[PDB]
Amino acid sequence: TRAKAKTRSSRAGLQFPVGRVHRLLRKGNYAERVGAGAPVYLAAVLEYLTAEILE
DNA sequence: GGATGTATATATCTGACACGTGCCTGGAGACTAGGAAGTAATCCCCTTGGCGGTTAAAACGCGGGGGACAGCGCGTACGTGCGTTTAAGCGGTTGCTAGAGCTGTCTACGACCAATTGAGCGGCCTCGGCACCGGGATTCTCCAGGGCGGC
Repeated sequence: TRAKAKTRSSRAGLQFPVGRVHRLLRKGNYAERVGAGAPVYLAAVLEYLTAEILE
């Protein structure tokens, strides 16, 4: 009985994809392990910088 | 006749070679899975050598004046030197704490795998808005009749 799946971006209240950023961090040869909050934080920072330049 | 310059020998200092030891990290051997090489098909972009026509950019010439450069004067601000001060540099005290290193335990967090499903990509239908065509309302130019003048 799986629950209703929701995205990690909606959990973090973001528009940038947390899962895509996590996959690019895991396959980008940056470290052996990637923490859970690191793609959330990096997606938030990227979304903020995009918001500043777009405004 | 006395003391000085110089040569050879002996003890000591110092960098380098080899011996010893730990240990831990690289190498040898075996197994396995998947990354990448190779193959075939399809489709679109790039190459080389041409042609035609438009047209705006490039090239050329010439006059002239603005700006780069040289020279000169001048005055000020920086170099130079000396005497004095001062603070850097070294050595030293005295405790406490931060941090590297090592060892040990444990637990939460992230890798991994299977099933699922819902967000991303493409096309299709519809609406908002812009545009094409038909019909009604308003204003401008014109042709003809009436009256007056001349022989």
